[PDB]
Amino acid sequence: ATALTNLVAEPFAKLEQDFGGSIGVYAMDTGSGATVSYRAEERFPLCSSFKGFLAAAVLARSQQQAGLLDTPIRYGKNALVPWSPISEKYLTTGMTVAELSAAAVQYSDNAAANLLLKELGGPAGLTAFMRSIGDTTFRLDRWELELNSAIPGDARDTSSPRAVTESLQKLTLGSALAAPQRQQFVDWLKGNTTGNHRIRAAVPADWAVGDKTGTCGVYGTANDYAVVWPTGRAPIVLAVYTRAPNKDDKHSEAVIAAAARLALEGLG
Ligand SMILES: *C(=O)N1C[C@H](NOS(=O)(=O)O)CC[C@H]1C(=O)NNC(=O)[C@@H]1CCCNC1
Repeated sequence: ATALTNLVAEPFAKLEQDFGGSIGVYAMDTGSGATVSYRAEERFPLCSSFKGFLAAAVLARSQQQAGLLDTPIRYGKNALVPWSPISEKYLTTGMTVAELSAAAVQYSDNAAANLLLKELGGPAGLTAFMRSIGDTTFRLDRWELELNSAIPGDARDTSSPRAVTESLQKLTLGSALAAPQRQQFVDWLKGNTTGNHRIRAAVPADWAVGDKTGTCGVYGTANDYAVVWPTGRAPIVLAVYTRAPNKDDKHSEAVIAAAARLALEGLG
């Protein structure tokens, strides 16, 4: 007999009831192949969460272009947009691709993301990268900060929890990247600073987590995806995305953490 997915799903529906919006979740146990899935194929805005995949695309490019990560990007004052706390410190010198990648992932730096997008051929180049690993759902169409509009019914700048989880697994645990690049992606995710109240809040403190968050600031739209390494166990990959119908519907980090907890608890 197969899983009773109605029973797996029920607590997400109650959670999203109180939240006033939609919650989408996919979780993969790479030990058993067990999954938990709730609106897992619906589209949600990526917001800043595309930046993890951007860092992976940079790493892929570095496989073809020796020393790419070492390359300085010396930018002007018009690179600087709000929520760029690292790239704003280094206007007088520039930053390396590696530093920009770390800042995009770990501080969600907007200008760093835009600079790296430019290096990879814009939103379309990142999307092409995702298509190269078999992700047909992911799309990045716009730049920072327009990509955060999160307009209900707009497919631009969205993915699904399932596609995000599958692509994250391929890139962090699978061999989609060479081993050095894969470990670098994992290390960047593990050093994220913005995720303490989201998936990480649902995970025992002695288990390593890498994650990337997103918060569009409108339409109750926010998210997190992660790899979790339980001690002496196969890792778990999961994604939690939210959205809501009114522009002034609040996002909730507590709802993300609660959903993560329901997904992690429900595996296998
Ligand atoms: C990403 O979604 N970002 C970047 C930054 N860090 O948040 S997170 O760590 O990724 O969650 C701040 C949130 C956000 C972002 O760029 N905010 N700005 C905006 O989205 C504009 C203002 C608010 C309305 N949308 C446009």
